[PDB]
Amino acid sequence: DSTSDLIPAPPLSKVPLQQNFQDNQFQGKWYVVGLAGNAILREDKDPQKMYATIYELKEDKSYNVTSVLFRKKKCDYWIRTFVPGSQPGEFTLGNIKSYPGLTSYLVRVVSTNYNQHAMVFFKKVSQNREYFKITLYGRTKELTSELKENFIRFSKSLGLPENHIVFPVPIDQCIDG
Ligand SMILES: C[C@@H](CC(=O)N[C@H]1CCCCN(O)C1=O)OC(=O)[C@H](CCCCN(O)C(=O)/C=C\CCCCCCCC(=O)O)NC(=O)[C@@H]1COC(c2ccccc2O)=N1
Ligand SMILES: [Fe+3]
Repeated sequence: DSTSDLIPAPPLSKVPLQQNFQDNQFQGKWYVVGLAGNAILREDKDPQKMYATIYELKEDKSYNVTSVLFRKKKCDYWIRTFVPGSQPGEFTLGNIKSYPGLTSYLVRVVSTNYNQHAMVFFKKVSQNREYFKITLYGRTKELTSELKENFIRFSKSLGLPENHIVFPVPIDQCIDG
């Protein structure tokens, strides 16, 4: 039992796709330099720590996806599989049945130069609620003012206000591996 109110997912027509997506070049570690979405909330009192997401291409060309976060003095690892979708740069979630209440999952790479930065859009339906987020990925933990403002502009263009747009604080634990 619950009640909740969410900013609606934008139509997919407002979400560009990186042209000529190169899956081999997108591999490796990305830091989450910026975070936005309808279930993302700024918390000034206990700000979000930076985490990292590693993309490894398997032999079948799906990604093994591992996220690592520092929490409760430990490194927590989350693993999922991204299965190539309708066009290059889009993915759906492998083994969706193993996740209760999850009926829909989409990933679209919005833009990337592969060696410094990226913006990725995620949309899912979980317990019948439609969630979305955008990640600003960094090859390093810091990015230019220009790339952060572009990320803000894009997030706002999808209906998100500033208090749904977070810039996680760089840390050293867990994510420098
Ligand atoms: C626990 C707690 C705090 C936490 O540490 N969350 C992290 C875990 C580490 C990966 C980053 N991330 O998105 C988190 O949620 O999170 C939660 O209880 C719930 C419910 C949890 C349900 C399952 N879930 O949301 C997952 O994300 C499951 C596995 C994550 C690995 C997949 C690859 C991640 C790539 C995307 C990325 O780079 O961020 N999820 C969330 O709060 C966040 C906020 O919005 C979303 C979300 C929204 C739309 C689409 C995808 C989403 O993950 N998840
Ligand atoms: Fe999540």
